[PDB]
Amino acid sequence: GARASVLSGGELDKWEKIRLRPGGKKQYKLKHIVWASRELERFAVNPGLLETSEGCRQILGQLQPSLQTGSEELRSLYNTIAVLYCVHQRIDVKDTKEALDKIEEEQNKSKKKAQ
Amino acid sequence: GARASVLSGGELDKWEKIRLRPGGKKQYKLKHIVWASRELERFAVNPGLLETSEGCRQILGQLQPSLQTGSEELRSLYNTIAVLYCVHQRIDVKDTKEALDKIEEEQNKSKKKAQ
Amino acid sequence: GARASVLSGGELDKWEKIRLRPGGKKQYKLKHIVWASRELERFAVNPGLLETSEGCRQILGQLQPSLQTGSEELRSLYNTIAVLYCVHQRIDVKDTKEALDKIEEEQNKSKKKAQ
Amino acid sequence: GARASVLSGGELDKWEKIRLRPGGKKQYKLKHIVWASRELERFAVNPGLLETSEGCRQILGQLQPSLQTGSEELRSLYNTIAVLYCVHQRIDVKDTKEALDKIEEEQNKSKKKAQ
Amino acid sequence: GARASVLSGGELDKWEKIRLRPGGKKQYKLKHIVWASRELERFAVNPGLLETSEGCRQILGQLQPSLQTGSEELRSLYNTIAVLYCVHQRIDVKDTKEALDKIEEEQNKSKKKAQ
Amino acid sequence: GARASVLSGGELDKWEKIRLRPGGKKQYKLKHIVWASRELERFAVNPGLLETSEGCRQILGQLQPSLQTGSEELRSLYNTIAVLYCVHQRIDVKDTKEALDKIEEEQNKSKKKAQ
Ligand SMILES: *C(=O)CCCCCCCCCCCCC
Ligand SMILES: *C(=O)CCCCCCCCCCCCC
Ligand SMILES: *C(=O)CCCCCCCCCCCCC
Ligand SMILES: *C(=O)CCCCCCCCCCCCC
Ligand SMILES: *C(=O)CCCCCCCCCCCCC
Ligand SMILES: *C(=O)CCCCCCCCCCCCC
Repeated sequence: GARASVLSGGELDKWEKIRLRPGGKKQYKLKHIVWASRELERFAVNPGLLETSEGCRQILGQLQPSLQTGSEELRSLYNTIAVLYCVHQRIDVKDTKEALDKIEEEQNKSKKKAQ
Repeated sequence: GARASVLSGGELDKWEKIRLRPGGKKQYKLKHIVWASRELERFAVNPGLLETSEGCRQILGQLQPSLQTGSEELRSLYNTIAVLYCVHQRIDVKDTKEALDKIEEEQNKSKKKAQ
Repeated sequence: GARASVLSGGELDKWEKIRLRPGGKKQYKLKHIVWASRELERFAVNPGLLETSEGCRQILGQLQPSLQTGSEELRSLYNTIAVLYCVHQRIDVKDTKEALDKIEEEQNKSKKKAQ
Repeated sequence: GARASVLSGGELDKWEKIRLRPGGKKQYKLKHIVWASRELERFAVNPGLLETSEGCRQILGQLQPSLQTGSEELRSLYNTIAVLYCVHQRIDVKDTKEALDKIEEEQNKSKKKAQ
Repeated sequence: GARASVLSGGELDKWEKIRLRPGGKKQYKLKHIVWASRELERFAVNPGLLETSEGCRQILGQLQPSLQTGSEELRSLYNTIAVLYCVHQRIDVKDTKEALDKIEEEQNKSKKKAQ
Repeated sequence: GARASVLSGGELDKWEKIRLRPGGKKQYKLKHIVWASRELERFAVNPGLLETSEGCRQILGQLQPSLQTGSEELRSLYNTIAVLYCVHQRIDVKDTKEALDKIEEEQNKSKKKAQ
């Protein structure tokens, strides 16, 4: 229906604060958390993966390489899955952009220890 | 009232499975998650700490040393906070006892790197 | 209600004899044994600890360091728990003051064998 | 009449648990605590000695050597005084037999330091 | 009821001036001095300790280490007890934040002469 | 009118206890705290100085040297300002005389480090 699950009380507060973009006027809302869950199940991917910091990582991994080959439907996903994942880990970005940079750098560190 | 928050969908499934004791017949229920939250706020500790793997650790830290000096009210807490914490981390114990051993050993490892 | 439990027949006799203070005119009474039990349960500490020489020691241990930081509510406790403990051990002080000195010295002896 | 005195709240719980024998179906009850007190006063020995871990030791000392020369009336005493004494000291035997072994061994240790 | 006691005439003037926060619009009022006194007595700590520069120090000492383990109820306390203490000592901060820094540095100085 | 200000709740208790003289039967009362405040303002000195341990010192400093050249009106002042000051500092004298000795000795110590 429209209840909490993916994000807890504390996460919800920050979530509503985070904005979809750095230079916008539309904060994040449950509409985005559910909008992704629906598109997820469509790709044979349960929405529960978003409720777990581990499940999200698995999703971003498939969408990562499918960022250029993927379509708009995939783009939006990476946006939500990003801001959400950051919440489950620790990163408390203000927008969806900052979340992309953080996750982008974290991957660059592993490159040195996984080349 | 009586909804989800501390434990997500996936965590809820396992939670209901976990038993309060190894040799008992009373599985875990929301009644225990809320019963603790109430006692928490009483000690100037918000119940939200339980909804976060980080908050729980902070609680178990105070109850740890207060296991002998503390009263029954504290004992029950360590029981719930344990099974719950294990869920947020990764440990999927079957009872409350196993959760105590796991958390007990994890602390023994740090002793070698923090003596 | 108002029966015996913490102190036996023999202990009761001495208890009623012991005075709350060295220079006073108000001997000890069950009112003080129960008055403490109530404040104990409030701190998550069962009143039964007073019925056992072992339980008392555990209480005085927490109130010991909380003698300066603690409030008046704690002071009164240390007073009763003292006269009572002395009864369960062996010390048969006449007032609450003497009980403080006895327990104070006993701790000084361990300091030499636990520094 | 039929109230508490010799055994406190905590001791009462364990007392009712302890059985008169290892292979029996008759747990301990106040009937046994009073039954002994009556026989005690008969031997010029106050029943209060049972309410004190010190008094009990004095009793078991006289009945110890009078275990063979004594009659059945003495046997029953050593049985109750045993389970009771163990409670006041620390030993939490399950039956009256275990209590005899514990007290029997404790005496063997002194033999090495008192021969 | 609602009279003066903790803060004198001169202290009252400055108190009303001091703000709860550096970037806010809600100055300090008796409501905060009493709000703390109530929470104090709850922790077995008399409210009079706030009326004395010595009593405050004793309070901040317990709340100091309980800043992370403590709950929101404790946070607010450290806020009021801070601005108040500064008044009794000499520090005339403008907000509650400045008071935290002053007391924080003062403790750093002792570290060099108490390590 | 006739309320508290210079002395807090705790100070008031001790104040009422302190006596104007060592061998008298007239304890201290608000009448003396106000009686001085009135004479203070007369000398271009605000009564608030008495509500502050710092203000008092400034007063005793002027009356100190004016103890012989001053009149009876000044004598009474030094008496009240003394017992009061001792309260704000720490000294808990029983009479006004003891307060004079304490403050007299404290000044003798500085003489060695300020000759
Ligand atoms: C929002 O309310 C979340 C619930 C998701 C819809 C559940 C639909 C009801 C479940 C039982 C229907 C299955 C029919 C056999
Ligand atoms: C269970 O339903 C969880 C909700 C917790 C109780 C909230 C009570 C309602 C909130 C507003 C009342 C405050 C009055 C100004
Ligand atoms: C004094 O008489 C000591 C007894 C303590 C009060 C016990 C109250 C009665 C116990 C049963 C009531 C519980 C209701 C289900
Ligand atoms: C059980 O109720 C324990 C009480 C023991 C019996 C006491 C009998 C009453 C005491 C006063 C009677 C003495 C006659 C002068
Ligand atoms: C505000 O007016 C501060 C006063 C605090 C309340 C005091 C209540 C009255 C004191 C006597 C009542 C005790 C009943 C025996
Ligand atoms: C005792 O009640 C202390 C109060 C001191 C007297 C104050 C007098 C009232 C203040 C306003 C009057 C000024 C006239 C413009």
